[PDB]
Amino acid sequence: GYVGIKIRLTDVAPQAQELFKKESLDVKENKVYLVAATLRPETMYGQTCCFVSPKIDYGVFDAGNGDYFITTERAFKNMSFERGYYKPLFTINGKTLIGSRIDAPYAVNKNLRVLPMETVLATKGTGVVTCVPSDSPDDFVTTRDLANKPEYYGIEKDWVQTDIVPIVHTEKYGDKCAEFLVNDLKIQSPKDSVQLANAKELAYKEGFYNGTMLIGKYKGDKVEDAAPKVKQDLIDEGLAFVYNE
Repeated sequence: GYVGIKIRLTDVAPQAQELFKKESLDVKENKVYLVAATLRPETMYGQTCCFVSPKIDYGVFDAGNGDYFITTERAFKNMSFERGYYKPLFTINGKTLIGSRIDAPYAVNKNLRVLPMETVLATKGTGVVTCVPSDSPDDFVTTRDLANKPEYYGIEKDWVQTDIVPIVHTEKYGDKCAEFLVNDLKIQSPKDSVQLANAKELAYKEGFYNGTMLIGKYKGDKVEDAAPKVKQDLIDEGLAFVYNE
């Protein structure tokens, strides 16, 4: 299914502090992670934030050994099966997390934050979405929408990094395939679901089968060869795990 990426919450947004303190959860001693599903572990170098949804109430679940996972009930269920209902420690709306600072595995970009995405599926994945605007058309379009409507989304405009670091070279779409595809397909909105599904498949196929890594341990290797190795490295290093639905 997916790789679940453990994105560490390092500094919680002010609006969330009372909550975390009320529940005796300290993000500096305890390891509290947002668990974001991805199909493309090799793109984790290019994370520029992570996305949660204000439309979702997340559970905070005790995963064991000092680790806590922030995700939907449904996804936590699926992780544990690998009870029928798992009670969280507490629940938290995505809006409450916005602006929190995070450490995302392998990301070269610094000072990452939790940002909103209005199209994140609750019924698919974990409710938390990795953000790699160089290579994910959805991510590129949401990033552009955030920068254009910061008041709507409840963010600082300068939280959106619009200066993208290339991580995969393709001959067909350049070094930032998502930018190329979104401009060339004239995709206007995060809500353009069918168009974005098409762009995503194009990006994934060209990137995976014809891409070359520009960064990390496997720099210069084909994505096709690198990606399972990046996956295994993340898993061995405790930064990720496999998530099936």
